[PDB]
Amino acid sequence: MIPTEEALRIVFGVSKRLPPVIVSLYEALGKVLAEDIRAPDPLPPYPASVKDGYAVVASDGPGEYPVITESRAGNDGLGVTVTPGTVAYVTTGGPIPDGADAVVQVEDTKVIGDVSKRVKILIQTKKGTDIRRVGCDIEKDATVLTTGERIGASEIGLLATAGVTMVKVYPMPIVAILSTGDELVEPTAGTLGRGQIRDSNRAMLVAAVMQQQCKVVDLGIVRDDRKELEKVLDEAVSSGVDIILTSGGVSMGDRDFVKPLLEEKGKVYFSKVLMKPGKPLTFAEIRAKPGKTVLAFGLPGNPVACLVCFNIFVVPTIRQLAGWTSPHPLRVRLRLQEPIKSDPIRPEFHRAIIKWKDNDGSGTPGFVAESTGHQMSSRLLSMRSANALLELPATGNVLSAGSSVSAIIVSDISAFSID
Amino acid sequence: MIPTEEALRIVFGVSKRLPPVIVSLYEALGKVLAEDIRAPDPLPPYPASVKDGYAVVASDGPGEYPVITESRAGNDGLGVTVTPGTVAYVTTGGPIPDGADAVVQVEDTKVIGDVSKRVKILIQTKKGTDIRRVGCDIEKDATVLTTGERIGASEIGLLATAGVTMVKVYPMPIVAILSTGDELVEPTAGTLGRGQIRDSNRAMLVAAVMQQQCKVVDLGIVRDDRKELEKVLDEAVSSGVDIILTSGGVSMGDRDFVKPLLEEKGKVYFSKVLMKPGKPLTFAEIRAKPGKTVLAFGLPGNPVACLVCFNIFVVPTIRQLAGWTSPHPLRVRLRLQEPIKSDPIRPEFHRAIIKWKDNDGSGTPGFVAESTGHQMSSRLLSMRSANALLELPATGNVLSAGSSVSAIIVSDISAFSID
Ligand SMILES: Nc1ncnc2c1ncn2[C@@H]1O[C@H](COP(=O)(O)O)[C@@H](O)[C@H]1O
Ligand SMILES: Nc1ncnc2c1ncn2[C@@H]1O[C@H](COP(=O)(O)O)[C@@H](O)[C@H]1O
Ligand SMILES: [Cl-]
Ligand SMILES: [Cl-]
Ligand SMILES: [Mg+2]
Ligand SMILES: [Mg+2]
Repeated sequence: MIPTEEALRIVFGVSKRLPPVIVSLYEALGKVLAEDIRAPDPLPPYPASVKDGYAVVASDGPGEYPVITESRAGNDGLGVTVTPGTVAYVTTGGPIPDGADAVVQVEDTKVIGDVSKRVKILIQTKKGTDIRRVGCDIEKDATVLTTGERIGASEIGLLATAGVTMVKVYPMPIVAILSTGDELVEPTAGTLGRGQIRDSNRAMLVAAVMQQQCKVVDLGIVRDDRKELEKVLDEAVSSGVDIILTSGGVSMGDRDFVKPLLEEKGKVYFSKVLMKPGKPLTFAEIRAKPGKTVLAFGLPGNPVACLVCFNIFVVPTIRQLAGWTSPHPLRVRLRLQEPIKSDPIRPEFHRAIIKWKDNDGSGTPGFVAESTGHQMSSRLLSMRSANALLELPATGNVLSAGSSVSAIIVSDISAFSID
Repeated sequence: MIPTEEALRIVFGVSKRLPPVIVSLYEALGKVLAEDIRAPDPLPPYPASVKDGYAVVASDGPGEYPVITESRAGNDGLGVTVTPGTVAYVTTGGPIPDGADAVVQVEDTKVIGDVSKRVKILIQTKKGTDIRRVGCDIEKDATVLTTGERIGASEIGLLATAGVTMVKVYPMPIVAILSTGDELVEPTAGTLGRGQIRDSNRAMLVAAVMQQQCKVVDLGIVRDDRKELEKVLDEAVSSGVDIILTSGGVSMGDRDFVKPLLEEKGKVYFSKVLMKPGKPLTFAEIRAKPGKTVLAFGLPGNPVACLVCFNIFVVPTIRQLAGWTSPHPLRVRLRLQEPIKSDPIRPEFHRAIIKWKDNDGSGTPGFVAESTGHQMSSRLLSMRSANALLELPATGNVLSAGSSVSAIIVSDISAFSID
């Protein structure tokens, strides 16, 4: 039995980033860049107006002038030179005609006459005012995005600015998922027979892998039969998947075949971890027959321990495979809203609902946590709405309300319900 | 011109939750529940062993006993009664045979004899030990999920436990997106002609709407022509979409038709907001010809102001339409890593890269922020990697390094890179 910190280190040491692929612009969203992106031209590529108004010769100053051209886009004002004593109408983003060196916004002007157009400039402007010089936002050949950067909406915007519609990125791993047990029935079952339960772990894990943006290979329910589980694992290993997730069949039962089958097919690095909830967790590396590596997690059958192990061990593995330079989850410090008894031997991953408060109890703003209640590993209601795992050390003492603890954030911090 | 707080309030007051729909189990992920979910049977539905070991009569105590049955699943041990002086083998999750009232884990036992099986119980156990009574995790008819609850992986697990494979939920709004401008070209363009730029806002907004899990209707580039924009808007309004996003054509230019076209098709609630970056932002409610409501955001053309307006005003609108009871973004308090000059008139949404530190500068853990640099509205590089918008009030003073500010978190807090 090893501590969770050592188990993570082993997983990180074994897990390798996947080979990069070439995807389309919208397929690149969520993925980590596998190449630098340089701007092929400047932004703006032409001197552009910041305002709707008039392009002027700044040294002319206030006065009445003829409007010699209008410039909004493309070739507007091409070949026209704004000389001292003249102006040109411009819209925001419009190219500045040759000779003009500043822009006066329309609110600082007044149109004069009926009908040949004439305008009164009402202020004294300075050279360069309200003009974006060539490349002031992005210089030609500047690096706008770099390898290792995760692509979000503004990064998609930067790729489109630079005219990149096919992107080199690290792909997401493909994950196979199966459940084990003679007691299981499909979640479509109505009336349950004696000694039956609905398979809940498979759909839970399929959903958790979908939240990580990975393709899922659903291998269904496998019975407690060594030859049948071996066949499904052999098929999963040769199918092309990167990660295999099983649940159940890893405790001390006489028909728990996951651990010995993974020892036979590949290298098992550990099978037991010092933690609450649970204990059994097999991690193995299998080489598929040529040729590639497949990572296997023999997750515990108890629903809570199954999901807690996914959150702590599988999520950073998916991220590492997908090329994330920072795969660790966000850890914050927070205050307890109620007392919690820690375990004397096992450090706990206590499920909690956390929120940011203007006063965390100590007079200053901060995160606070409420327990989800009874933490029994068979009680999936303890995972309901839980957005964090409080890391409670094995002191055996009662941590009182108001004391501070470390907490792992497990669900999108930007989707957090406010206080 | 109105403050951002009033503009949000108007948007919230106009925005209505969409009619609920019935979806499949995996389509329900990410969606808000539109009905309560009750367990049709208890969990476990039979008295279940917590351990791999032996089901005993607790009052027998340590001694040697015959193993009268084996119970792992279904009908194992049906009709067998464990009487005082006998035991039954059990695996974790196995049904407890009639008559047994406790379980002794296999580590507290020893198999005796060769071959009729016999086992030595090594401890004195207490009635009920290591048995999950019927319904101890979930009681029959208990409410496991309620209306207004967002479905994550554990909620999918709870639906599968309860045998629910078709779920009533609030759907995501469908969003139409278009760009405006005679200066625009597609992001596939190579060499740009004079007075041209690649359309970056459309792909940026498509990606931002994909991050919010909404279907996108891409309406392309529309030119600065009143009749053409009217036709595209009329087609978008009658297409069945819930939200229309345009960008550009909302400043003071003589060919900026978005605002007057939205005034003509529906009700414009506001067109100008006191904020940095930007100023123009049109919000309108259109009634489609029978019949349903369509919300329109005339977003600014400047890339930064376009995305900032999406993050602050469009994201909570999508969430409200999708039935979120808490659509507001997460706001935290944090310390500045460097000095920042606030504006004298406009409150700023200053882009920043934030992270949680063990020491935020004041000796206690907390969030800290670095500016993304120059905040010019034309500079999309100021949005690069920005996971927060610092809310800097309009005091005109220099906020020094180490001072505290409010910050809006705009990208998945659980995807935050650690310090
Ligand atoms: N789709 C777009 N992508 C990039 N820049 C844009 C887009 N639409 C408008 N702009 C720019 O944003 C500024 C304001 O646009 P407008 O309100 O149409 O004058 C101008 O500098 C435009 O060139
Ligand atoms: N797919 C599953 N869904 C729900 N419960 C499970 C699943 N697989 C195993 N279990 C339960 O988890 C516990 C441990 O499983 P095992 O390691 O196979 O003994 C038992 O109580 C099982 O009935
Ligand atoms: Cl436990
Ligand atoms: Cl601005
Ligand atoms: Mg089992
Ligand atoms: Mg325009």
